[PDB]
Amino acid sequence: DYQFPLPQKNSELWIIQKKTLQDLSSGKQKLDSFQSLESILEILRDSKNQNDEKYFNLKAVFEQLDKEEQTYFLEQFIPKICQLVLKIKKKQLKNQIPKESKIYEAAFSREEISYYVSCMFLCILKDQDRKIYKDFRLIYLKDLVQQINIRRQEKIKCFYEYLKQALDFSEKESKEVVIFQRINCGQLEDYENWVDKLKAIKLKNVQLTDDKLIEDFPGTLQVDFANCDIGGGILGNGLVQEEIRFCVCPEMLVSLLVFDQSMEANEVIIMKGIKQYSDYQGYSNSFRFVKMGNSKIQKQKRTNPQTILAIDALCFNSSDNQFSEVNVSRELNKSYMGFKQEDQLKTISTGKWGCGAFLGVFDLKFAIQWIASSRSNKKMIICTFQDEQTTKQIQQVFDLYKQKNASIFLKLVMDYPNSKYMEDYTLLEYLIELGKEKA
Ligand SMILES: O=C(O)CCN1C(=O)/C(=C2/C(=O)N(Cc3c(Cl)cccc3Cl)c3ccc(Cl)cc32)SC1=S
Repeated sequence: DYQFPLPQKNSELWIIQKKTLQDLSSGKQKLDSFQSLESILEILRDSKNQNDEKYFNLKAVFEQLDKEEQTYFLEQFIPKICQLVLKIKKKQLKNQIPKESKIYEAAFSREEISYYVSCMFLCILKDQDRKIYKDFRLIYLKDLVQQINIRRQEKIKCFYEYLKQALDFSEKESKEVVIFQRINCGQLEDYENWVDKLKAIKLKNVQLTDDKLIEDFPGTLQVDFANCDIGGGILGNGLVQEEIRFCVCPEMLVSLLVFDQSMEANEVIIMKGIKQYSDYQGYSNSFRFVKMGNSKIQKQKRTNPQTILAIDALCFNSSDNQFSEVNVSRELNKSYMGFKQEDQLKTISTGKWGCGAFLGVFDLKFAIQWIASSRSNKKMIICTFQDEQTTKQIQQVFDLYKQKNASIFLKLVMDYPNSKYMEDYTLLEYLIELGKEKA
C-alpha cells in the first residue's frame, strides 16, 4: 500500500519550509518583486542552481495581470495560500489498489483539497525516493515550443482562478465533501459471454448534440476520457478532453495524489462533488482560460457539484484491429463497468471517447458505448463536437436500431470487417445500408 509523501514527511526540509510559509503568511517577509517569489520557491523546492526559465511560464501569467492584481498576487495571494499549506495535518496520502470487487474511497473537505492544490502551486509535492513529483514545476518551466508555453500558461490561469475562489469559500462550502473512488469491478466478461448477456438487452435512448460539451449536462454521469494514469498530461503538456476538465475543475488534481497506479482493465474511477471554476474556449493549442461569467448557466456550473466517471480507452496504433473480439470485449467491459456505476444517475454524458490521440474509430466507439449504456439500463447523450457528418450518421443508426436487440446489434457490428461493405463504407454507413435494406 503506497503512500504519497506530503511535505511534513520530510521534517528536516519541513522545518525550513514551515519557517518560510508562516514567514509569508504573517506578513513578516514581504514580496516586493516576482524575483522574490522565485527565491521563495527555490527554497521550498530545496534547489541549488536556479535559472530564469524554471518559472518562465508563471512569470508570463504574472505579467499579464494589471498592476493592481500583480500587487495583490505578491502581497496577498501567495501569503494566503502559504496559510492553506500550513493548515495541512496529514503527512502522506494513501494510494490503495482495491481488492477484487472492492472500492478504495478517499474523501476530503472542499477546503482540504485547496490545501493540496496550494502545495502543487508552490512546487512542494515530490517523492524523492521515487524521483516523482506531483506539482506545477514542469508547467512553470520554459519549453522550446511557444505553443506549449501557452498551454502551460493557460493551465496556470485556471489553477490561479480556482485558488482565488477557494480563499473566498463560505464556511458552508469549505465543509462540503469531495469524494474520489478507485473501483474494482470484478470478473471481466469475454466476447461470447457478452453476446449471451446481450440477448436479454434492448438498445436504449441516445441524444445527439452538435454544439454542447459534456459538462453542459449537469445531473448526468459525466465521462472523462481518461488516461490509465488519471490526469494524463495535466501536469505537463496535455490539454485535450481529460486535461481540460482538470483545468476547469481543479479539485480533480487530488486524484493524482491517491491514484498513483495505472487503472487495471477492470478498474474505473469516480469523482463526486466536483465543481467548475473556470470557463474556457478552444482545445489543445487553441485552449484559453476564460473567467466565468454571471449568467444562470455559469452560476450553476460554479455552485452545482457534479459526478464524473473516468474510464480509459485503449491506446491503439494504426495497424491494430479495433474490431477484434479481444479489443471489443475489452472496451465493452471498461465502458459498462464504468456506466453501471452510480445507478441513480440514469443518463450518461459522453462523446468521442478515445478517438483523438488514442486513434479510436468513433463509429465503433459509439456502438460499444451504446451497447454498454443499454445493458446498463441508462440513457446516453453523445457530444459530437461539431462533427456534422458523424452527427447525421449516428442519428440515422439510432433511428434504425433503437429498441432493437443489442446482441443482434453487436454481431452485426462485428461482421463489418469481414463483410463486403468493408471497402467503401464506414461502420456507421454499413449499419445504415443494412437498416434501410429492410425495405
Ligand atoms: O479522447 C480525447 O481526449 C478526445 C475526444 N475528442 C474531443 O474531445 C474533441 C474535442 C474537440 O474537437 N473540440 C473542439 C470543439 C469545441 Cl472547443 C467546441 C465545439 C466543438 C468542437 Cl469540435 C473539443 C473541445 C472541448 C473538448 Cl473538452 C473536446 C473537444 S475531438 C475528439 S476526437
